[PDB]
Amino acid sequence: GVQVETISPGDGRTFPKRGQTCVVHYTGMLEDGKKFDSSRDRNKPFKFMLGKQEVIRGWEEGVAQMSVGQRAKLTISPDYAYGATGHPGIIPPHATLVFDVELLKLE
Ligand SMILES: CCC(C)(C)C(=O)C(=O)N1CCC[C@H]1C(=O)OCCCc1cccnc1
Repeated sequence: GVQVETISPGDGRTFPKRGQTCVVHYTGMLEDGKKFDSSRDRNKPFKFMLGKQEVIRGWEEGVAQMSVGQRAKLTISPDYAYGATGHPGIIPPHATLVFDVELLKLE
């Protein structure tokens, strides 16, 4: 599954809905702390639409639990991420992923 652990609270009332665009900042890490990517290093938020099937399943499920303004750590099991394939060259097979995600805005 995905485990959502809060870093900073959101407004507690504006949660993303299917068809909305979530504007997030993120840093993705492996369980040992190794960063594999971060939009914070590019200083440009990442956008995805909820329910469109264009991000990994632990994101659709985890970010839907977040209210605008919230910063949380999402621990995602491999079956909710890249499974046995992994992402060629970046994520190994069977990897648990840890994302530090801040939900900035809904568009
Ligand atoms: C390593 C690939 C990259 C940079 C997009 C990433 O880190 C990533 O996946 N990321 C980084 C932010 C969002 C997340 C994502 O969109 O998951 C997509 C993976 C599922 C998928 C969909 C279509 C084709 N291949 C894979």
